[PDB]
Amino acid sequence: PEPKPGDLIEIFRPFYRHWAIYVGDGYVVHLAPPAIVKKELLYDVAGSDKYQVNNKHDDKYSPLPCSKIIQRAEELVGQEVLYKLTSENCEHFVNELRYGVA
Repeated sequence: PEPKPGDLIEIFRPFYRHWAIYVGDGYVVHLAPPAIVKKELLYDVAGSDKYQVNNKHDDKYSPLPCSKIIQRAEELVGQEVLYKLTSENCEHFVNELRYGVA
């Protein structure tokens, strides 16, 4: 089914996981290569790969208000991130947006 705005998206690319954050209307915000923060269609980001909503830490952490998640995510679009791209970094990025820093 369709993700809700603010949902973390776990993308099962062959031999590595990619993370994105759903921001609504078919769009995810995520770290990609030219690292740049991008707003793209989930359809394009997923591609032919399997993916799932994984609001992993909702059991133990409060997600931020969803309006804050989307606002913040979309604020960063266009910005380079000084750290490189691994699943852990992409995951920490989408986690920072959903839950805050901590």
